[PDB]
Amino acid sequence: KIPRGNGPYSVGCTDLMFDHTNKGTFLRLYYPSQDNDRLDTLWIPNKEYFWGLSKFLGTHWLMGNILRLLFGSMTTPANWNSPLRPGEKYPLVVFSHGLGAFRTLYSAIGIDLASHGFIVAAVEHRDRSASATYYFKDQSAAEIGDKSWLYLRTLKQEEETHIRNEQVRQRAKECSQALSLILDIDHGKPVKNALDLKFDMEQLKDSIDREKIAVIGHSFGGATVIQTLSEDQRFRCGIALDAWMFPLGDEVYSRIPQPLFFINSEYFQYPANIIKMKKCYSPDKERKMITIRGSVHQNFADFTFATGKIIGHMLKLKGDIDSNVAIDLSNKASLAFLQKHLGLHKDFDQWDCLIEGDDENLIPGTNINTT
Ligand SMILES: CN1C(=O)NC(=O)C1(C)C
Ligand SMILES: [Cl-]
Repeated sequence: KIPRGNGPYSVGCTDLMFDHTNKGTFLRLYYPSQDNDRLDTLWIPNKEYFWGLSKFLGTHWLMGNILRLLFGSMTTPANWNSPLRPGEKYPLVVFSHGLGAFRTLYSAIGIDLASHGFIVAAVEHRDRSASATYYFKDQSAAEIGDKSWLYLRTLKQEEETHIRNEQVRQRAKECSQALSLILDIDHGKPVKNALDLKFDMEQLKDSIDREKIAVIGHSFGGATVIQTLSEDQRFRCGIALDAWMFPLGDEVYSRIPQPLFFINSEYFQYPANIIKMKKCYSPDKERKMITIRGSVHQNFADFTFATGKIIGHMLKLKGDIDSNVAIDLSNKASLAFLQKHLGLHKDFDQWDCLIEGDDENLIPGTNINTT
């Protein structure tokens, strides 16, 4: 089981695609809901995502069919298409997924934020970094629901530098476009969802706290955080969850005026990557870094909850730390940071000490020596 949110609000979930093209926005929205009797949200909603996971693993296509049998009926605790909780302006997080992931795989984070009164737009990237994604060739294809699938691109060593940088830049543009879409829906613009779903987007009119915007993301998504901040000053702060820094161009490092929080796993990080994080540091800039003891790269993603403790540890989905323990630390330290740099009037400052890594399961800064 993916955990329920720790906050006071019930959580809804829906999907939005606008426009219907490979250049439009695709996101999964998590939001405070008025109702708690809706069916739970299906975690991985299409067979092609399992085919794509199979390619990311470097296994045969039919392993996809096996992952689908294991995981294809699994839900996540958000009320599917529930009405939005009325009568409150909510801050907004745009969330960026890792390499091989897609929009639905960070629901433990998305639900937890939504239960505390955030609207969360988990983007699906069309840069071929997702295991799989889809869109429609034209208006006719959208109407009849004829999906076109786009699968993970494998790179040669020669393509690594250049293409990862092309992708992080597309990802940042995708974060900015998703923000503009939600802000336009907030400011009442009629948008016909390319997905025929029983959630009226009109509910979202006047529901966004328009200056209370943050960008969060994991791994490739954590580089997307940094690129997005350097390019779009509508985002007021960012949180990079175990950022993979390789995609960034040399130019971005000196160009991030916004507060930025690095939340790291113990076992992922390495000197080349830490040195790049430290290049984001300047005396005028607000920077924080914590490391979760006993944690692995995948502790930030939902697959840390999808298997048993022992198989989990073998597959590197789980660390020595308990997964609910680890994600609670990451989500609570995130909430305190967002409260600080978005100027929220909530009780999230109860977790201020976690930003400083002052907890038995936290390391202040990094365990990585860079000498
Ligand atoms: C770059 N990556 C990412 O974004 N997620 C992952 O698991 C790896 C490390 C492949
Ligand atoms: Cl790891």
